[PDB]
Amino acid sequence: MLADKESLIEALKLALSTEYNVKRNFTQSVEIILTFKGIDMKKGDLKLREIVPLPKQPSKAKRVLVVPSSEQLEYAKKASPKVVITREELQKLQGQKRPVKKLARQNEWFLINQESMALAGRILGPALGPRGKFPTPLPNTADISEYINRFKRSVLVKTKDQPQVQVFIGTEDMKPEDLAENAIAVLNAIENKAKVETNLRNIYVKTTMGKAVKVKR
RNA sequence: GGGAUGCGUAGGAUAGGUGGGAGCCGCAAGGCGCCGGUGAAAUACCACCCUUCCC
Ligand SMILES: [Mg+2]
Ligand SMILES: [Mg+2]
Ligand SMILES: [Mg+2]
Repeated sequence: MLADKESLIEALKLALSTEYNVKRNFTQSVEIILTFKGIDMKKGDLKLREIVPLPKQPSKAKRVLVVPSSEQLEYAKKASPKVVITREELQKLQGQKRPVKKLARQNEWFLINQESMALAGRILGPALGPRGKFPTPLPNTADISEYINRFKRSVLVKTKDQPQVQVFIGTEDMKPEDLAENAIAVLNAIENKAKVETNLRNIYVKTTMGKAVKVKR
């Protein structure tokens, strides 16, 4: 454990209080920020890249891009993803730097049918890689609706070259208990992949534009 | 810790990074951002992690 429901709820409730969080012209998001000490990057001490489905659904859906198959096309549309790219539309993207880079930047997940895995990696890959993103395969079944929905509420817990973990934990209109639970999920995904309880320095939580609040331990 | 600092090319520009982000400051006017665009990467705003210097 890196934290506990109670200390997290304590911090989160404080991060959402008008004291630490002024009101804005949009529903802000809540973030979890974990920093680490004495961690050796080149040794895989804190190498992360975990897909984490949030237990308590936020009022803001994560942007998902989906490249289905004729069969899945309609089911994909149902899940109402950020954008649906048919296999034909994908081919036409080859060579188009701008549209591809846009797609890579304004989308969090890229779900590709196994038949377009190669196509997607060549056309979207070079744009996803540097952005810390990547494509993930869709199941071969026809109704993908649920899979997409799952990613519409999944966050990426990854590290690149800094001893820290920054993740979207939900929106500010949620109950501290719920945010605390998603925080747990993110936390559990870190522990699961690496024992860094001793390297942990601090854990902050905050709204998109509110003051950071350290979690007590 | 507080104040500074970071100059290939392209990008109205000295882009150290990353997460949040569709808004931010302002009575307003207006500025800034998104958008559009360039790029390997995007920039307001909120934060966290760095380089170098000062205290
Ligand atoms: Mg440069
Ligand atoms: Mg970003
Ligand atoms: Mg910056």
